[PDB]
Amino acid sequence: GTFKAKDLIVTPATILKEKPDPNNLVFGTVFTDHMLTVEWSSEFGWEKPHIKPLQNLSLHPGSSALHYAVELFEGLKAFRGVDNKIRLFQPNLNMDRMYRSAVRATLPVFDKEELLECIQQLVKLDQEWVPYSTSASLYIRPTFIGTEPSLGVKKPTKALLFVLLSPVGPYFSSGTFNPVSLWANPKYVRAWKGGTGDCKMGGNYGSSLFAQCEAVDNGCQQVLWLYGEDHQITEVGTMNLFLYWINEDGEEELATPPLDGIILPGVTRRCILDLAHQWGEFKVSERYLTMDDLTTALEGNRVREMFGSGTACVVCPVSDILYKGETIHIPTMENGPKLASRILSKLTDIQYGREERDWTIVLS
Amino acid sequence: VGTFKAKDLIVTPATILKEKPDPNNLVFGTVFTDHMLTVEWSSEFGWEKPHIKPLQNLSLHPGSSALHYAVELFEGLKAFRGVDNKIRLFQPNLNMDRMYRSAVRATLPVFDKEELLECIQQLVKLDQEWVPYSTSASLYIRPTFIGTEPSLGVKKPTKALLFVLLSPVGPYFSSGTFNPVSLWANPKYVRAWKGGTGDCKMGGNYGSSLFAQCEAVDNGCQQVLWLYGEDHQITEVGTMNLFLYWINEDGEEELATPPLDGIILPGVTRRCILDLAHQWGEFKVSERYLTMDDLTTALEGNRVREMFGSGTACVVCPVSDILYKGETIHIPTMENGPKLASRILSKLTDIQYGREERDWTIVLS
Ligand SMILES: COc1cc(C#N)c(Oc2ccccc2C)cc1-n1c(=O)cc(C(F)(F)F)[nH]c1=O
Ligand SMILES: COc1cc(C#N)c(Oc2ccccc2C)cc1-n1c(=O)cc(C(F)(F)F)[nH]c1=O
Ligand SMILES: *Cc1c(COP(=O)(O)O)cnc(C)c1O
Ligand SMILES: *Cc1c(COP(=O)(O)O)cnc(C)c1O
Ligand SMILES: [Mg+2]
Repeated sequence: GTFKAKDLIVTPATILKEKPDPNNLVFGTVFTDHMLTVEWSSEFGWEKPHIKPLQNLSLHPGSSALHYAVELFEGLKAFRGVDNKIRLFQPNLNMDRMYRSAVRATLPVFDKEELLECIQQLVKLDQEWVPYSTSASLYIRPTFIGTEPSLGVKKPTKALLFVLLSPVGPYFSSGTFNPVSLWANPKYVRAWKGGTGDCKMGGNYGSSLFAQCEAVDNGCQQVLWLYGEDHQITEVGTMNLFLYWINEDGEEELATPPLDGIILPGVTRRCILDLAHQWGEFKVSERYLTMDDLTTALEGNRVREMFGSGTACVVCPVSDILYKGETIHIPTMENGPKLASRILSKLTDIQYGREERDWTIVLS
Repeated sequence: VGTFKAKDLIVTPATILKEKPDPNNLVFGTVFTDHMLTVEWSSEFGWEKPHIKPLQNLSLHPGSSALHYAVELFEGLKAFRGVDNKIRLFQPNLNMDRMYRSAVRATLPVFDKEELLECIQQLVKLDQEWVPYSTSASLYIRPTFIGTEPSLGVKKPTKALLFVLLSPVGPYFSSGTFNPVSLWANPKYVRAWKGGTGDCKMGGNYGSSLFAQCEAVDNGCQQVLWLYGEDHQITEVGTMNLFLYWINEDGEEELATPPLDGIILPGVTRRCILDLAHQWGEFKVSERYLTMDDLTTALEGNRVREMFGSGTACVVCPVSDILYKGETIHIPTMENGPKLASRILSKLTDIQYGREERDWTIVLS
């Protein structure tokens, strides 16, 4: 079986909370009035979906989510356009990616069309939480947990699928660009060949916290995740990594690591490669990039810009990488940053409906 | 930093008691006792007083970091009702040690190991009639530690809960004897990597394994043989450590197990077996790399005697077969006694059930 949006039971909150200051926002700390919940059991399958007041979950302390990280999540955004139509951005890709993660977690499958419809009804009810700001958005957090009251390492026979909404302001409180410093220690690895690094499964992030703490203790805002003997640069924290440079053949190139199973195939990532290919003003390469490739390129003044991209931060310029004690300067902000800005402009124009696109859907 | 103290334990006993299960009919980790331990932590005030209270649901904010970013770890140790009807813990200080190290690596707050162990004893004491009346059953102790930070921010939690569940579990196998396991060996999946958390009981290590185990069962196998690297190193038999008893390449009688290089869980059983092996001094004992090629080369030379798993789950679990590159590879474990596997099971079980005294066991308070 599968749950249907048609069967939605709606319990509106009787008291509505004060909306947050659209600038004065700590990320994922403010929650809207309503949540979606759908119960699943092996015995009866999917219960009817519920839109109800944000509340605590009552979970058996043996729930597999708390013991064996039988859990996954998504992140997508709703944007209030210049025309004051609320839009989702490639939401079908987030549904697709969430379904694949469920199968790989052995959580029960669901109808992707129906979840997306339930998400729209939730956003619609809470639409005034979609900020009145051209640099803020509503974060949508679909979450899926095993609630199997059993310590047996097994496919769960009980689960909960729920969706939270959280209004998130501009990544940096100037709303322009505040370049990130990166901590690069090969001692830690986010993901590996034959792992789950290409899925948003909770286990990928729990092992990262110690590295992020270590980043903050050496001044940096994010981890540069290194992989393999040659120290490949994979991901800028929770974001895909782009390098804009003169390559080894002396060519202008936008370069990003390939989707080889250790990389999260970000929606932003694919969009930026599409844009880059469409413009055809420089070479676009899904290729391996090492710290040696980077420092060799830096000594030749061949590096122009480095930036992260994810739902978190559409474009996040990198200014510095801490590596083997020394601080390595990336001249991103000294070069405009021309490409980073052109990309942020185009994605933002699309997200906020300043131009039409296949990538956006107007809210039901 | 600080710690909760056992001296400050607030006890709320259940007014209504659940019926104990048949010791001969126990499904693993499915039955729970009457009481649980809970201790709240905040970065603002530190550790609250510890509570022993009726088993209940946890009330968690749906933004709790445990549910989103696997900010969670656990332990597993057993209480055994001995032949003398004294309840014993087995190496519980090693479980506390491993749980402290996991906490640090998860960025959860540290606690006093002595104090947790004392609180666990008070919980088991209260619920001691749940420790089964059976020489092949036990009480499973599940210390669990979760981030409850109501924030989607990927960060160190400023709110956490440490709780302990008790669950009476029967023998690993219905028969109560050796039922040799078939192993599914697919290099497509990797449990753990260098610079990962595979040497900790952090929840993230286990979630990725379920799909592999389902695939194991779908090809008739009972467990996954976890392979690592281009040489296909044999690391772990499911959630158990892996031992190989054989004539090595130098023609020496050897007990071999993968080294603690960061991808292996340092099991309490593993530690105990290496100590026993070293103490007996009857053969070479090597923490070394073992590949499928090392194994099949040794099999073609009739150099393999026994292969077995070890964990709290299954003290000793003989391996009969490995499915690898579409063929079924026979391990002559059961054709060789299994003499070593039996000697180990005898010793650990005699200790767990108080049939002999040792430094490894502690009598319940
Ligand atoms: C403003 O920061 C963020 C905004 C968003 C959004 N939307 C975000 O989305 C995610 C993407 C992947 C997995 C989980 C999440 C919550 C992450 C962050 N974020 C963190 O949560 C944590 C750090 C770190 F620096 F602490 F690592 N960095 C960060 O960008
Ligand atoms: C009775 O079975 C078990 C008993 C115990 C104990 N005590 C155990 O200990 C653990 C060790 C590491 C993480 C989690 C646990 C619960 C595992 C299993 N167990 C499973 O739960 C599942 C399979 C499976 F691979 F077959 F699925 N194997 C198994 O040993
Ligand atoms: C979420 C995430 C990204 C970005 O993917 P988007 O779909 O663009 O948000 C990148 N890397 C990791 C590790 C992530 O978790
Ligand atoms: C728990 C566990 C073991 C066994 O360790 P013990 O402390 O002896 O129970 C082995 N491998 C993994 C992956 C484990 O989680
Ligand atoms: Mg349909």
